[PDB]
Amino acid sequence: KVFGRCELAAAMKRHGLDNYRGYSLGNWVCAAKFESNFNTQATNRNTDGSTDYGILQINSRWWCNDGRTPGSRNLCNIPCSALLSSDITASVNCAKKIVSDGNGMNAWVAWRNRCKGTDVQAWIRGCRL
Ligand SMILES: [Cl-]
Ligand SMILES: [Cl-]
Ligand SMILES: [Cl-]
Ligand code: NA
Repeated sequence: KVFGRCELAAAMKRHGLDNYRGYSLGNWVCAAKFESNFNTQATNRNTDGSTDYGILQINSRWWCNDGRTPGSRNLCNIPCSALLSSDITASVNCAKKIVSDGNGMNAWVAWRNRCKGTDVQAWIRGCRL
């Protein structure tokens, strides 16, 4: 599923991401835009052989099991395919674990390089929340 901007903002707010660990909603929408272009089915392979999955591009090196990343962890206790669903619940619940691990949203390279320090509230402007 490719979400609209405000559709995704509303879904993330319903799932408790607004101000989660101090990150306002616009941060999460900005991160999803640049990680996946709002596409739940996005996948991208990393140099080390791991793969990033879904709207927030969560990495099989640490967070999910895809059966093909030897020596990796599965800290969210889910198959990586669950992160491609049109229902964002699994991605949001796993993202909550990632952001709480000590590095905040710096875990998402696109957030650090394209959202951090910008006017992220612009990403939720006009949306009915
Ligand atoms: Cl915001
Ligand atoms: Cl594996
Ligand atoms: Cl933080
Ligand atoms: Na894994």
